[PDB]
Amino acid sequence: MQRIALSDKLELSRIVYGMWRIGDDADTSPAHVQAKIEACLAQGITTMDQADIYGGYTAEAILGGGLKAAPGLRDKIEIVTKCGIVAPAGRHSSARVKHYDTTAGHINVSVEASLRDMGTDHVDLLLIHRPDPLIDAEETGKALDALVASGKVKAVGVSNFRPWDFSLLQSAMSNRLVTNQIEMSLLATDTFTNGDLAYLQEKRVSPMAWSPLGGGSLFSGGTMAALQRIGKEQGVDATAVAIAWLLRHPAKIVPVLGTNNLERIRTAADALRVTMDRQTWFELYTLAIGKEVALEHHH
Amino acid sequence: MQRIALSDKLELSRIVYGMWRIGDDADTSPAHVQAKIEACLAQGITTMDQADIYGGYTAEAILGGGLKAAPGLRDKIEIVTKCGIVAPAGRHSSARVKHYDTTAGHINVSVEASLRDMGTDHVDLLLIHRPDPLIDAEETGKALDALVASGKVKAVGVSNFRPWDFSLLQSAMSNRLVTNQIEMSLLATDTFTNGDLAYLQEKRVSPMAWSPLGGGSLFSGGTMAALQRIGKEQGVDATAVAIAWLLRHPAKIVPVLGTNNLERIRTAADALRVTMDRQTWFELYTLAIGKEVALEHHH
Amino acid sequence: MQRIALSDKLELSRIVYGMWRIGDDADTSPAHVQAKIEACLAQGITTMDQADIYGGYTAEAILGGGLKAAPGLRDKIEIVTKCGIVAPAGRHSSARVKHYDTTAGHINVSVEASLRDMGTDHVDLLLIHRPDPLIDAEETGKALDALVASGKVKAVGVSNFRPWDFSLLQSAMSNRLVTNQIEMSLLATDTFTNGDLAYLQEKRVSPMAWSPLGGGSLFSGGTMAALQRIGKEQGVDATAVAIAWLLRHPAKIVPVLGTNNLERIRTAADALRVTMDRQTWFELYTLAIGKEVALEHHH
Repeated sequence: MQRIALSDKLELSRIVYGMWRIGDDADTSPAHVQAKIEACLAQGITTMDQADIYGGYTAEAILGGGLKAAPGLRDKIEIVTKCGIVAPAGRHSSARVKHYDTTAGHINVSVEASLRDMGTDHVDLLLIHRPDPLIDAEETGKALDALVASGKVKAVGVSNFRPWDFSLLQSAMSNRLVTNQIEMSLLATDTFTNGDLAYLQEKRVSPMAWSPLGGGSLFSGGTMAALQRIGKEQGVDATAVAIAWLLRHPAKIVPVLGTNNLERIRTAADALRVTMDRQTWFELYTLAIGKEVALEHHH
Repeated sequence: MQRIALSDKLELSRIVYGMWRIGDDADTSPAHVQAKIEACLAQGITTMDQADIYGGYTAEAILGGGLKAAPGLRDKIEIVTKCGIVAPAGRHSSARVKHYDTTAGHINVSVEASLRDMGTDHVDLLLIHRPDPLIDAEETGKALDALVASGKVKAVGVSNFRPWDFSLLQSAMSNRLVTNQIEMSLLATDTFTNGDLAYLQEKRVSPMAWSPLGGGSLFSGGTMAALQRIGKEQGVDATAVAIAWLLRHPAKIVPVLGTNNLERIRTAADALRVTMDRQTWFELYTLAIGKEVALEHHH
Repeated sequence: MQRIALSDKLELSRIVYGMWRIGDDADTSPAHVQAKIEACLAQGITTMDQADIYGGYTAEAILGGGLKAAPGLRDKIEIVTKCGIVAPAGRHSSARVKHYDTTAGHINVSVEASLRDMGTDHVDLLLIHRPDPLIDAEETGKALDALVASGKVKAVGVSNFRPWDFSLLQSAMSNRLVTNQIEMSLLATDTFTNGDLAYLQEKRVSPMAWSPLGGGSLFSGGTMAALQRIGKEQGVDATAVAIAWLLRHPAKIVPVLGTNNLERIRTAADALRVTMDRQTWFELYTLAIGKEVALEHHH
C-alpha cells in the first residue's frame, strides 16, 4: 500500500488499522491477534492505532500477547499509541473521577506501560489523546521532547486538539507535532470549513481521521445511494468510496479503520482503487451537508 | 471621488459599482452598458466589480460589448473579477453539480475568458470567489503569483474567506492578497466582533463590503428612522447614511453598490458627504444589533 | 500574600480587591474607604481594581477621598483602572448614546481624571475596558505606549478582549499587554476550551478573572455540595474553594473579588490555604459543566 511520510522520521501506511475493539472480540488469544495483524499486512496496512485507555487499559497488553508470541512481527508494523485520559478502570481504578492527565510523570508512566504491554522498546507515534483544560504546556512539551530524544517515541502528535490547543503545545516544544487525530467523514464535515483542517493544511500537518465511516450511522439515503452508485461504477463497495472521499483531500488525511472483521480488513485497501474527481467530491460533500455550496453572493 | 490604495500597485474608487445585475437589465446593448459606466465616471466611481459566473457566465461579455464599442473607456476604469464557482450554466453547462474549482487550470481558463469577454489584456484585481473546502493552497497560490508576474492581473484577493482560509492561501503565495470581499452592512454586523474584520485590520487589508445596504431588507423601523433622520440633517438620503456607516470604519471598507438604476448611480457619491461621528456610528450599530453595547462587567 | 509578576515592571497580589461597589455603600466617607483598604492590606491584598465608569464616574473620586485623607496609603497599594466605556452619567451626561471610545484624546482625558480623582501621579495598570468595534489600533496603541513612556501608567492591558482583539491591539504597540480581564469561574468555563485562555497561555499572559464566584448565582446543588465538602475537609468555606479552583490553573489566573463586606475581605486569603489536586479540579469542572469530560473517541 502507498506510504505517507508524516515527517522525515515517521512514515505510515496511507490507511491505519484501529485496534480499539481488539479486547471486545470473544477471541483475544495471541493467535487471533496475529491473524488480524497478518490480514492488515496482506493489504499493506502496517500502521496499528492503540491507546493506553483502550479495553479499560488492557487492549495494548492483548496486542502484546500477539507480538510477544510472534518474534519479528513488531518490526513489520508502526505502532501509534495515546495517553492523557484517566478513567477509573484497570490499573487506574483508584481514580475518583474521569479526568485528563498531561503531567510529565503520567505521560512517562503511560509510555512505560505501553512499551511493557506490547513487548517493544519504542512506539512510532505518541498522541496526547484529548486537549486538557488544565494543561501546563511547558511541562508537557518538555516531557514529549525528552521522549523523542530518548528514542522511546519516534514522533509526537495530538488528538482532538483545536487549532489553539495545537498552537499552545507546539509553542512549548522543540519537536514538531506530526499529526492531529480528529473526527473526519461524510457525517463529520465541520473541520473542512471551521478552521480546524485549514490550520493543519497551513502547517503541512496530515490529520488522522477517526470514525471515517461516520461511526456506523452512514450505513444505517441520498448519500448512501451515491456511495453505492460510485462503488458499482468502479468495482468497489460503498465503504471504499466513503474512505476515498477522505483520501482525495489535499491535506493528506490518514483514515483509521476500526473493524474486528477479517473480511472488512481484506477489502480495506479498495479505497485506493477509487478515482474521486473534484465534481464527485462535491456531489458527496453536498449530499452529506444536505444543501448546495454557497454560490455567488450577488444574486 | 476619493481614491483608496489597496496596495502600492492597485488604487480603487472609495465606492465600487457592482455589475452583477447588468445581464438582468432588459437593455444589454453596448450603448446602455456605456451609459451605466459613464454615469459612474460622472460621480468618480471608476471601479467595476464583475465575476465569471455573473449572468450565468455572460455578464462579463455584456460589459465587453460596451467596452469593445467605446475605445478608451477601459483605460478610465479598474476591473475586479472573480473565479472559483462552477455552476451548470453557459459554458459550464456540462457540469454535473455546483462546485468550486481553485485549480491552476480552471483559474487560467476563467481569467483568459474574462480578458476575451471584456476585450482587455489585464484585470486590475482577481478574487477567489468562495473558500474551497478542497483547496490545494500550494497549487492555487502558484497560479495567482504567475498571473501577477505575467501582468494579466495587477493584484489578487479573495472573497467570503474566513481568517483561516485567508491565512492558508497567503502562506502559499509570494504576493500579498490585497482584499477580502465579504458581507458588511447594518444588517450584517458579525464581522465587527467575530474576528473576521479584526484579522483584516491587523493585516492592513481593506475589505470590500458586499450587500452594503443589507441586501434589500433594510428599506423594506428604528434603524430606518435614524438613517432617514441623519440623512435629512445632512441633505442626503438614508441610502447614503447606510454606506457612510461603512466608510466611517478605520479598516477602510470599500462598499460595492449593485444597482441598474441610473438615478441611484447619480447619487451614490452622497455617502462621502456624510459626517458620521463616533456616537452616531454607535447609535446606528446599536439600533441594528437591537441591544445596547456591553457596559461595565462589574454591575 | 503571595505576589504575581504580570511582567518585569508590574507585580500584583495573587488576589485583587474589586472596588466597583465602593460607591454603593451607604458609607462613602474617607474613613470607611480607608477601613476597606486596611482590611485588604491585613490579608496581603495590595491590588485595588477600579474603572473610570464605576459609580457612574464617581467610584475613583470616592477611593481618592480615602487616599487623599491618609498620606502614605497609596504607596502600599497597586491601582488598576480602565477606560473606553462612555455612558451618559456624571461628567459624560452630555453623551447621546452608550458607546466605546478608544481615541487617544479620550484615553488621556480618562487617565488624567483617574489621577486627579485618586490623588496620585501614576496608576500601576490601565486596561481598555471593552473591545471597541470602531477601534483604530494604530491610534490607541500609540496613546498606550506614550502613557507608559510618560510614567503615568506602569503597564497596560485589556478587558473582555477576544484573542483577535488582543492580537490586533498588540500588533500596533511596542509595549506588551500584561493581562486580559475576562469572566472566569465555575459558572463561566467557556474560556478553558474555546481558545480564549489557550491564547493567553501561549503568550504567557496572566488573565484577571472577573465574577470569580459566578456573579452571585453559584451560592443561590451538586457544585455547591462539593465546594462545601472540600472546604470542610480543609477548614475553609465554599467561597475559598471556588477561588482556589481558579488559582490552580497553570495560566496563573488573578481573581478579582468585589465585596463591600469587611468579613468576606477578612477571609479572602483562605483560597490560598486550599490544596486543589488535578482530580479535585476535574470533579468541580465536571459538576459545573454538568457532564463528564469527553473520553476515548473510539468507543
